[PDB]
Amino acid sequence: SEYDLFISHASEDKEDFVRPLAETLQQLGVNVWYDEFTLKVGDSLRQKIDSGLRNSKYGTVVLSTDFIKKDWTNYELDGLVAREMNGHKMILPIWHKITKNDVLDYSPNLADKVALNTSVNSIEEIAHQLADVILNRHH
Amino acid sequence: ASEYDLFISHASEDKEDFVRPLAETLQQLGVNVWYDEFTLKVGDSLRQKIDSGLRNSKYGTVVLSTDFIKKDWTNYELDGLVAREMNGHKMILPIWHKITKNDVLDYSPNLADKVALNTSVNSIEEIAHQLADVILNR
Repeated sequence: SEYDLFISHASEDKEDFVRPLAETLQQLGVNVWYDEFTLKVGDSLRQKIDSGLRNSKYGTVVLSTDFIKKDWTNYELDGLVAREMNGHKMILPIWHKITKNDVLDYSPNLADKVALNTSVNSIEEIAHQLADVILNRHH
Repeated sequence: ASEYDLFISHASEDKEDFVRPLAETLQQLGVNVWYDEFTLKVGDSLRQKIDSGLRNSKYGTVVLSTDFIKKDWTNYELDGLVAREMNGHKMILPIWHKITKNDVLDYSPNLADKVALNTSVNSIEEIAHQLADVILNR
């Protein structure tokens, strides 16, 4: 209903990364659900994102190589990661297990976006960042 | 003190995806590079592979992916292997490929604040220029 955040991801990053992150976010009083937003190989990413944005104040995608390869049909994936509906907005994409070269091939525009990187940032740091935004902290 | 300029240790999953194009680029920049025999399969000995590569290669490097660290279950002290020195050869510039900060923190915490390359922030050509600068004293 009044969910704070949803996490779009690929099936491969669900238990490896998304679940601990969702639990860590729950520890900071952040309502987050992800089970229904796993991206299957034949699923439509746009449909999933708009559905989640209807019921969630904020959104984010876990960008891994699997993610961009799964939905082969997506040309303009760069626009999706900042999609906004009602007073809900998609924020802070998470570059998870992806290469700069891969991003350059599929969506070059994605390179110049505000994002988080799990190679340089831990789950706790990433959760604190998302919690800073969602909880209107230092503002 | 060897014939080959560089060898690349990697996991089986990054061989054709990453190590192959990177080695191809390195050869385009005049660096004798071989990686084909240094794939780390499950149950393999990382130390044995690294020492073997250092026998015939001036320099070495490891492609750190989550897969790579998962391979060697017997590897407790992985921090030392990525700077191992044998004869007059040294292991240089680890390449963080498809890894998490948490994953690295779990297996070898000392590596987290060590000089490395990141395939998420740097392209293959970008990474090869750094590698070739060091190996060829440019």
